[PDB]
Amino acid sequence: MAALTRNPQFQKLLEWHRANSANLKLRELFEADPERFNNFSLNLNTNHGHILVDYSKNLVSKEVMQMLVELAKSRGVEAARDNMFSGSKINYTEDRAVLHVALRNRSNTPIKVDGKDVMPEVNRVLDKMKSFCQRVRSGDWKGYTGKSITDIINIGIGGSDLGPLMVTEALKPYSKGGPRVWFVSNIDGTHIAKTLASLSPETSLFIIASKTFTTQETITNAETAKEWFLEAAKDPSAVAKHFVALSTNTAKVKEFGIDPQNMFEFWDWVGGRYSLWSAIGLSIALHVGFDHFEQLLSGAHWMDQHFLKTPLEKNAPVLLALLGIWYINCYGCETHALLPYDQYMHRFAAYFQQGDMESNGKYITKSGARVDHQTGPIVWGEPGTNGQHAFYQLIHQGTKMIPCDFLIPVQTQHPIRKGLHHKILLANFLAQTEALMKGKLPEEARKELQAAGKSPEDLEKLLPHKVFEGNRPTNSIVFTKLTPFILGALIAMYEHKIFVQGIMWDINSFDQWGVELGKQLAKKIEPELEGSSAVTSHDSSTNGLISFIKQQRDTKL
Amino acid sequence: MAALTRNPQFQKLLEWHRANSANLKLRELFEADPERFNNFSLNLNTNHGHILVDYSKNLVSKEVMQMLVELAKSRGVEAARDNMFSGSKINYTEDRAVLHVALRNRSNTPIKVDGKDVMPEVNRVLDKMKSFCQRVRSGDWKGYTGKSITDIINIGIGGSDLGPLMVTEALKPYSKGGPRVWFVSNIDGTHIAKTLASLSPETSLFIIASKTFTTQETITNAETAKEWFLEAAKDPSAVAKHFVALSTNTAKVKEFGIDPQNMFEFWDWVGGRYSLWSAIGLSIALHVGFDHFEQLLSGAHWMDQHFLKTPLEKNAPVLLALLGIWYINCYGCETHALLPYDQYMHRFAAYFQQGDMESNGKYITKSGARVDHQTGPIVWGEPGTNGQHAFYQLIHQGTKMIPCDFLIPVQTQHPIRKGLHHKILLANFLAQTEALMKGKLPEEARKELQAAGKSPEDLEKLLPHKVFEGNRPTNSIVFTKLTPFILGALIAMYEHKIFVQGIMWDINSFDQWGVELGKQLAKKIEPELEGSSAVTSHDSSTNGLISFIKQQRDTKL
Repeated sequence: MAALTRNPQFQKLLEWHRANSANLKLRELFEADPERFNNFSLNLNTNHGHILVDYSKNLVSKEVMQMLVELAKSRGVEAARDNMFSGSKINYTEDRAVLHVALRNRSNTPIKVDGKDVMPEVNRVLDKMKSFCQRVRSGDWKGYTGKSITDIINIGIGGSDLGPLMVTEALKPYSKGGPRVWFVSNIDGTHIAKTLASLSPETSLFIIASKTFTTQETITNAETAKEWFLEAAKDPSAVAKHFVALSTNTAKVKEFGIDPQNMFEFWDWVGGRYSLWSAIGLSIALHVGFDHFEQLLSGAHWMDQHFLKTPLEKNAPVLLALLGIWYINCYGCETHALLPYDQYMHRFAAYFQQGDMESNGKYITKSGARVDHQTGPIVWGEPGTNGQHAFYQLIHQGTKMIPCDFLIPVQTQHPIRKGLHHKILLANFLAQTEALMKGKLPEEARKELQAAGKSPEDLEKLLPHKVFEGNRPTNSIVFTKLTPFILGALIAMYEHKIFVQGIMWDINSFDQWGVELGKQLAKKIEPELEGSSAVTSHDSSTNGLISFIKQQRDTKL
Repeated sequence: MAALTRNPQFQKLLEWHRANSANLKLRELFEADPERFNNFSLNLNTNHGHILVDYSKNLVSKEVMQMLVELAKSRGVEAARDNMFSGSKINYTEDRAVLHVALRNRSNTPIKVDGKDVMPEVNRVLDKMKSFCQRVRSGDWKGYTGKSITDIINIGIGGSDLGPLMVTEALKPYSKGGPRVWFVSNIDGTHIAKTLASLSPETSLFIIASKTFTTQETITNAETAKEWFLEAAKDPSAVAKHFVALSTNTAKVKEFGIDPQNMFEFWDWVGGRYSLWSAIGLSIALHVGFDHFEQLLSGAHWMDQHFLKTPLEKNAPVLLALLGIWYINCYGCETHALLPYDQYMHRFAAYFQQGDMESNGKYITKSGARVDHQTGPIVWGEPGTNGQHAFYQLIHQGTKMIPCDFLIPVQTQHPIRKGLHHKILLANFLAQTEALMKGKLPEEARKELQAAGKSPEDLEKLLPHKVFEGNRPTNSIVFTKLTPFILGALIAMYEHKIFVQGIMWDINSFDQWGVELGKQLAKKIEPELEGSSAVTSHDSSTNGLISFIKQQRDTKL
């Protein structure tokens, strides 16, 4: 077996679930205990707003929470946490520290890797970013014809894209005075082509985000942008006015035509999917200003400290992690839905798809043994209220158990019509989790059918269709306002949830060996596509698809 | 028990699965049988391009496919289909026909509901759409100050939003010469606020899309739009130049105050999530032109005829549906990922979240029996290569089985850099499904680490992390080009897949009773948010969240 399944607190939890989970009914839990919301929620005061983490609509009793906390302890969560924060090389397959918490370490307390405090270099790069932001935002940085920059284009993939994109979308109201921001990530030529079509070479600045500066898709996109730019500028020396790098590869950066003074460094202890807090966040700082970027870091820092200092039983990311374990490893739920009731947060779920699924979509434990239990869930979702009219039908009346996190700011950035829209949004947010829990009893549905004038025959036929079984668990995460600080705290909360789950599963949340095979095979196929000759070097499906491609690419439609 | 589980062919399939499925190994299936691609793929010639549905990388043999086809026949798929197409009232809980196929019935063969041909009215509304599109696109239609329309704003949610949004995004290259299109859907005030901030009341035309014309989100948004408009125009007669309606509810439309000549009608047998083919597609037609809209309809019509006339064993939507059943009901896979390798198709998976999940997220059968088996899956995904660099780690090395459909056009709309970007995109599309199928054996990974110069200790430490178990099934769907015609055929293909699965589960794919309870509960909460008084009328969580909202809404941040 594996570490988790060999653990006796886990065996006890599993045994308790088998014997008792059928007895757990949300309706009954709330009816028996009017202190339930009080005892199963955390109202966090950050001094820059409150975050209420309401986990009371979960299929848990006091005893279940006690068992889960005991399990987190006996799986080494407290020790693993301290190891991360101290700079121990907890990314064990790559022998690397994991120090995204250093990037936002506002206290400046020394954090050592290999005996050397990392904070001077973190703060050096931050200072460089702040200086660059001043130059671009003020209009002092001029393009090749002497004009101020109006547009910033981040070119990057995965971690170099999703973070900056989600945060700039989420924090759009804080971007007054800032340049427009664009994100190019897909190798699909459509992405760069449609971005470039709406831009001027004179006033656009490109941020090429790649640690190694050899990332195929990113560098291809970058070179395409350079080609486009040089067609207009006709001067290789002008590239340095319009292209900067988030990288450590001085030589490749120089070769591209970028001034190495405009290379913004980060370190191997910064994972791609934990990188928005580093130089990778340069586009965020340009868009909303460095002051707001620091507020984002400070919120994350607040949450880092909460995670570090708080006893497990009242520790927000730990509790969220434990609930997930309960549903994944005891109930066997394959997915987790993230449902922010906020249009600005429309890319939040997509971001945590990488954050969660690339971290914890793993099957080998620290010992090298295969897991014999589930690990990370499939993460998905869309913002409310749109989801209600898309897929909540399945959540309410399907055959799947789907843990959902509902998120919403109390205060809206756009209180139009005296707050009418936000009142409706809030009411739907509250109503949906209430409905998921309560359902609708046959006696309730029967009376509704009778009042609608349904015949006894039609009533009988329709009745079961109108019943909602309920007992569907949710978390409600409510916060004062979606500010840079509060957004930073929320992202950090989920990063730490992911960390806790990985430790409990005995997996490495911080590597990504599963990307290798697809990369290797793609490199083999690339040269085979060119020309008319038949490709026979793969399985018949791959061969057959390539044949179709070669046959269909010259057809005029 | 339910119809499916009582079915003898289903119990036979399940028993075969129990006894034999562990012996299905894709790598070995392909080595043993050079004809595998040929026997497990459909190359469809539409005369307007080809669609290759390659299902060879599935965990199936000839025997499995034979049993699945036999099950489909046993479940009455052909009769159910014919009933749909002839206008039988197969939406049995609402006593309605289901005739999205009539909307695109290019042949104009009569289809009767209650003994009356529906086609004259379908075609009457199509002619009205054609005329309106010509007037707006030509610049002949003038706003209240006498200026041509530059922007179209679709206000609608769910079925009234996702279809037109996904199609206009997918068909963006075909929109040259058309007005800019905007979609407002969320009740969240952000959505309409940031849309209106970018518009002029003089040159904006709003399209209020609502089957019922009573949906709170849509009518609220519409009323906000009208107030904004009237603040500028100061003339109620001007509304008729700037607002049109897409609805089935004439009375409610006139009640809102729209010119009855500005109402584009559809019918109760048009489901919201099947409605882009109706008047609901007006924003599509305005954006890309009525000719391209007709091509979209014609593509769907082609696929309707394929579905209607083709033997089950060669019938694309039926085969896709059957593979789905195999994974859902035999393997127990909760999800289905849709992965189009096309940035224009970035909303394709979202569309089918509604389409699939709202249709088949059901638990009561035609007989009134509660299902005792799984129904519709959770549908999710992102376009390649975006999704690739986000979450494929979990698909390759997680603990979940995830059937994936990979989709790509052979011909790109933007063949930049002499096709370099599309070559890379295609190679990744191909490599990923090859990788998922083949994996990488311990001995293969050992040889790679051997060659990298890893020491015995370093090799042994890393080895298990580098192993890919493979045997992960995929569909590859490749088509000549994403034209309006081909897109129409692809959407209809999945609509019919959803239909077939529903018939097989004995559920009603065409109702959505699961939305009612959330709506009722939201109406109750709305007025309780007003004022500073404590709410005690709900469970303690709802009460507590409301207390939080009231406490937090006045805090300055």
